[PDB]
Amino acid sequence: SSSLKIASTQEARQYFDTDRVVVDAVGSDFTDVGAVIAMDYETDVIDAADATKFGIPVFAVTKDAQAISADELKKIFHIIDLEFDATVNAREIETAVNNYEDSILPPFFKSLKEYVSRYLIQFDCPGHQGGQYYRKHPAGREFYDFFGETVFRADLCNADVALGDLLIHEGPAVAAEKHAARVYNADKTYFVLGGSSNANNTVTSALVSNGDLVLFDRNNHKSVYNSALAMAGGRPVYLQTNRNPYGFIGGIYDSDFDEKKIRELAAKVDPERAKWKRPFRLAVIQLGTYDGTIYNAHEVVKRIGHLCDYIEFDSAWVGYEQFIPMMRNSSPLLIDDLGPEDPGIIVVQSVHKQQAGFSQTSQIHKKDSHIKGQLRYCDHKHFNNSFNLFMSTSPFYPMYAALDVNAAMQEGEAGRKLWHDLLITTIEARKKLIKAGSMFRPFVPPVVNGKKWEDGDTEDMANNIDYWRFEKGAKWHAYEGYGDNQYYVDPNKFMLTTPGINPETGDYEDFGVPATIVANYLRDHGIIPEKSDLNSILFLMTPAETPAKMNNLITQLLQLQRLIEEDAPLKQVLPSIYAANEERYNGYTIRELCQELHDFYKNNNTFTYQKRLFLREFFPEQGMLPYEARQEFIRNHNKLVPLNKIEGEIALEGALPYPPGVFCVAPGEKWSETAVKYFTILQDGINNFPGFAPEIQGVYFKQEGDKVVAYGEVYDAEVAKNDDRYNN
Amino acid sequence: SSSLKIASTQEARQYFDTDRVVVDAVGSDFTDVGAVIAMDYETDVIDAADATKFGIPVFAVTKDAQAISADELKKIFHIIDLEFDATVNAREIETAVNNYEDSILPPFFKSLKEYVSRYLIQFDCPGHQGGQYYRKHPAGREFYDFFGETVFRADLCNADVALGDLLIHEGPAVAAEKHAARVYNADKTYFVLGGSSNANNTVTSALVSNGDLVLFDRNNHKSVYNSALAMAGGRPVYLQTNRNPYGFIGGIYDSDFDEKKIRELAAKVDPERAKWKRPFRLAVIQLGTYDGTIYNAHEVVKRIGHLCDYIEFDSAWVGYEQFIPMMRNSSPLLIDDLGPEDPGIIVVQSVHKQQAGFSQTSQIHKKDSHIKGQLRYCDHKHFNNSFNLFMSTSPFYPMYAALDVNAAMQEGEAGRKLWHDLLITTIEARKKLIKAGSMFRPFVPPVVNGKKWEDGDTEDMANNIDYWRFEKGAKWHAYEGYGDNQYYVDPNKFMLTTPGINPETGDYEDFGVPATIVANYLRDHGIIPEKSDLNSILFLMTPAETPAKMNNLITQLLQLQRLIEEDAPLKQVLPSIYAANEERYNGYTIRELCQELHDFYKNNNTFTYQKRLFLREFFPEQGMLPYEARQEFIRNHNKLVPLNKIEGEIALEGALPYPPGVFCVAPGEKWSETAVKYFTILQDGINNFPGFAPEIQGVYFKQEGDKVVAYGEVYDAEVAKNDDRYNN
Ligand SMILES: Nc1nc2c(ncn2[C@@H]2O[C@H](COP(=O)(O)OP(=O)(O)OP(=O)(O)O)[C@@H](O)[C@H]2O)c(=O)[nH]1
Ligand SMILES: Nc1nc2c(ncn2[C@@H]2O[C@H](COP(=O)(O)OP(=O)(O)OP(=O)(O)O)[C@@H](O)[C@H]2O)c(=O)[nH]1
Repeated sequence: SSSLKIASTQEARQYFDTDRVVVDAVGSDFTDVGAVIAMDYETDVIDAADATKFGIPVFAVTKDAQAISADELKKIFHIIDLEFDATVNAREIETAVNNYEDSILPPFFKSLKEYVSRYLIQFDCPGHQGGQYYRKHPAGREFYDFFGETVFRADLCNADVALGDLLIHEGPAVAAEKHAARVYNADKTYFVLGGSSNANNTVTSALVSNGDLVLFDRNNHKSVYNSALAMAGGRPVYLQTNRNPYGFIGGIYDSDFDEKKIRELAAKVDPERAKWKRPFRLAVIQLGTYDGTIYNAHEVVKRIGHLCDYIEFDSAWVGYEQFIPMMRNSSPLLIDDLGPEDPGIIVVQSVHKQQAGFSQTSQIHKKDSHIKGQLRYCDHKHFNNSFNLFMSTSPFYPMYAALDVNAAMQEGEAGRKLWHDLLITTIEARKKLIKAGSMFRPFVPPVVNGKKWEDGDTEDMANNIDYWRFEKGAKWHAYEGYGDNQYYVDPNKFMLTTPGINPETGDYEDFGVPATIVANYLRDHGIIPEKSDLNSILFLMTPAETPAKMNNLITQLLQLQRLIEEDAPLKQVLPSIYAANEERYNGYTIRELCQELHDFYKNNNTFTYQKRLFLREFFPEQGMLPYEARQEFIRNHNKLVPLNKIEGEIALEGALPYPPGVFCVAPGEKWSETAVKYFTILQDGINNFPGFAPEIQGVYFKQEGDKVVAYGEVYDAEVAKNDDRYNN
Repeated sequence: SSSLKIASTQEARQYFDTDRVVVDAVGSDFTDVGAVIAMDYETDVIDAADATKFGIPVFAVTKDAQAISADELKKIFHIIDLEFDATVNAREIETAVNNYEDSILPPFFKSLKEYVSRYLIQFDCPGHQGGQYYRKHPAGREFYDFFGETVFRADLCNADVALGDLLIHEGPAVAAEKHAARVYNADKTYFVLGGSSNANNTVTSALVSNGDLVLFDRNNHKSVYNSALAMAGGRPVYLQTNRNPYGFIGGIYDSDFDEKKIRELAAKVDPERAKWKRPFRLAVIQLGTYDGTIYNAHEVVKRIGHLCDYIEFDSAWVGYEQFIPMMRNSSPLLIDDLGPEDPGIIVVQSVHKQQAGFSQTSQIHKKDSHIKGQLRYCDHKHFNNSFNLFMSTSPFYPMYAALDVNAAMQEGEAGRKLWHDLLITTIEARKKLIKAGSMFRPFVPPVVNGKKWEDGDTEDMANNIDYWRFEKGAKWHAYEGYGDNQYYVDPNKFMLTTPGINPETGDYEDFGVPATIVANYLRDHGIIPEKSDLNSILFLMTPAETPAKMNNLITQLLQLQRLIEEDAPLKQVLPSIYAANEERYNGYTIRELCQELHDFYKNNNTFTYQKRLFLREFFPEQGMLPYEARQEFIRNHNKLVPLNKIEGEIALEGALPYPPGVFCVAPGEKWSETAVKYFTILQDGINNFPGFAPEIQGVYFKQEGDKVVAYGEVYDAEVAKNDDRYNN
């Protein structure tokens, strides 16, 4: 039933009785402890349990209670005096352990744990019924034994009515969501089991009507392009975004947050902007970019908020900013001053990315009670209708429990401490790399308050925003369109730069170490990074990291550093990519490959085109709306055209290149020269360098000769007129 | 207490306060500097301190820190901003100087420096007690004043417990050895104060049992013949070595590194080779020969390693190859792929020879953790037992400190730069001699990559192995048994050839300048060479050389060159050898002596016999094992026989001639015809040419008539049977 242990110190052992559960000593993390029982003088053990801020009941056995220190009494929960030693002490300690476990276990997981504890004969869905189908076949038996009995036993459905209703929100299911809603300072919370992709489908399909204007962030994820525009029929008013010589996904231009530019831009419909106090139904802004650019949510609401009915913050790459005091301005759920003239705030966040949750788990935080009595408001009936279009009728319970448990894990002083201790570890790890003069320098300011970054106090830096800010016009970040106190460096994204770029002069250096070499090296040495662009590599930071894990990373980056400065053979450095492509990289050394791979991108001015794709001057021309483009795609009014003949052709699918991992030509838009240039460079790179090829979606490769040519689905007006189905 | 100075530039002088220590200007080597304090714009002074890679803290006083260059910030350690000028700046600078001195001073020397700083009344060992006995007598007072107070004050013992234990390895003593062990990439490091001779006694007496097979390199030093065979009782399986027409100590034959030849050769014991996977307990190979032949340690382990439990690399003539990137393949401590089927690696190196250390200082690097759980492994208890047989109970502390300091001096980018800068100096000095068409040509390849040696870029040549390699079958080196990528030219051995030999045709030229004339000339002009063979002279290169010292050498070799090509009197050229042997060299001129001394060796075919002594076809016959031979020597079962009657007689002592400086007839072996020929030539040379006589050990000279005849201790079977002590 219960698994919580009692941690007691040696002298305190023979003073209590709950030898019902495993008692242990103190030198523990206190994560499996129910109640700590020490002596009044064993101050350091009482201080250690208290320091974790978990809230574990501390029992102090004393000789003189009237003599105990006042500061220690705040840490002690109950006093076991010696001025009776009985079975009543055994009750208090057991009741403390029970009241504690009732506290740390969230609403839905607590019920799932109890339900599974019963011996219930399942004749309902899922058909495997407690995994008993799997253990009847050898392939399934291997599947059962790999995962364990529990994941199959916890896989239940609506017919197990004791657990509530996960669709029309009833029972322990809604209790879990109402708990998360308190933890995140929101009106209502919706648990989505189809990732932020389907949560993005929920938000927009609930608010956007065919023809409504959407204030679109050009950095928006494919799901926001597909749902808000292609599916729903919304019409975008794109806001240009920043990009530096590293191709980093920066925020929206400061000059774009101007009402006069926005209304001018909104000439998609002349009257919907001309007088309408609020020309936009929805405004989707990506709060946290992949490359570490987190906005000032307070300043965004203040500047574009009175023009939008609703504002959606795709916060899938963040979420932790609510629990880190330093980053409060970045949290849209902590905005106090909301009244009826303000917009409704929706916050979509992928719990699995940088929070605690299984893959595909996400949630929506609705904060719009301040606009409750107006026509623009979207009530629970309206929102849940959309939720149910995307939510399955048979959701996976263990995934629902993960979201429930995450909300508990972020709650109070125990969750905030975990993010705080991580900052200490991350700040100390960056200092290690800076002080050790590594060629892989962390993307942070070089000088803060007249002193060097690494010369600041780690504790201050964990709670001082000056150390993590993108100062207007500062050379290091090189983003040309940032204002004062508008963007911040996301501290949880261990972003390292690699040689080859000089943000100072805004151009390439003679020698460069492409990030893909670093990526493949670490992958061969067991370390799996998140991604690597052309001159940067990323590692995601959550409380799962320990100083040991970071040191094991910093070590392997110092090994590769010396193998490069001394010029080692490619068979030695990268043996996986060699023992696959031998006759192509024969006799090569790392520097030989490094100079080769660097010059290709250098001679092609790859970062100049990477920047232009997100600049209004170079946005493709809209030859059709995204909705109209998808309809033509459904109707098969298309042709596969190669890239050399594609410029000017209307793209029916979004061209997605990595980097930046965002649409460069949205469906309906016609292929710009800039789009064709950038795609041709990466196409040639796939051919020229097998093994260090960038990921690319929206385009289709066809092997033609010795090279692999790129194609794309484009509109065919000939098939449109020669189709009697939708009128000749 | 502290002796480190602060180097500051003029403009920066009135901005700080540590007028506690001597402040100086920048135009310094930075070897006595604690902290460099310049201005942000004084880029060339900031760049100069950084270039030495010592790691000195650079303080940059600035007007605008936000404006400083990014590339310069990597060099600057701390920023002293002007946007307070106080006593806090004086703290940071003092703490930097202290943290720096704590860094560059190694573990044992740091403690010795502190201990000596105290006023301690010594009543223990050594009896001179701080040299106070010496200053009580006139002879000792002259000794005290010649060396100084410190060398006597630092001479302490075990009773000064604060310094640790140098025998059972405790305190700062083991800290020093654990530091060296990290610097040399080894498991454990043993500091030997009895030279590599006693370190060679340590290694073999710890591993070799009476009767064990030792894979013996015929080039091995006398200490390896004496300890492994004569003392321990190991039985050799000799590997033939290469010798060219210059009598240069080359490496082992390529064809000898064959398992089928080795097992066939190992028929010392038929079953110990027949099936034994590992027939050898120890294998001693001389990694770096005196004449500049350094092996490929990686290829040696790959070819004979699975046949030996352990392999010892007598690296006394090298060691610097670990710190010179170009020579990585020559370092047995940098081998990565070691598992349980590989042998244990021991590396003995004389720190005094070509590293930084006093005479008699050496160390052993043990790298055998990869074979830890097997019967063949020799743990710290076993090894330290041997260490203590040879290590004294009263070691000299200053010598221990020298080894400690050497490890610090080879550590990081500061030590590697010193060896790198030396290569530049040595490459440039060789080019001077080649381009100036000297008769003393440096032993290097004449043509590398289609261009002449001297026509290559000095920087490339310092990090390109092609310029320093013995190509298979190339005429210049004339070694007949080398394979591909097996041997390299040791760049730190300034080896010059003298006229008289033609490696092309493999024979003598008409005219020759014997190396001993060059040796005695330079010695009279103050320049002390290392050695001189018959047609070659050597100078040892360590970071102690400056381009000035080399130019002073090249000059004196150009002076002797013209005195030879114009034929100058012998009283003019060599006045030291003349004013001792006047009536013998009366009226002689250098060319008269040169032709005479050359023809003697030419008509005797001296290089043909020098080659044969290290060829298996001409190895002496083993008439007794080395151990048995020494026992007979102890028992006085011997007779002094002259060389004319010695052929066939069992040598009880090793015949050591210079050249090559290696045993030609090991104890137990019977005098070969080749041995008698070569020794007779050198014997006649002592008589014929007084003043240019080669050094010779293992043989005893007796003045008989007008000539000095050579004798040798040989076995007397008559004394053996007429001795009732060890049975009649
Ligand atoms: N998903 C979700 N459902 C909730 C939550 N809180 C309450 N509910 C469900 O919402 C129902 C109430 O919704 P409605 O009947 O529309 O009442 P309402 O909350 O006033 O609706 P609004 O007009 O949007 O304020 C409850 O009966 C619950 O089943 C929450 O945090 N999350
Ligand atoms: N000379 C020397 N002694 C060392 C070094 N490192 C540790 N020691 C000494 O070796 C002792 C430990 O040796 P053992 O007790 O045999 O433990 P061990 O190191 O596991 O021995 P192995 O079985 O050889 O691994 C330490 O207590 C030190 O005194 C080193 O680098 N050099």
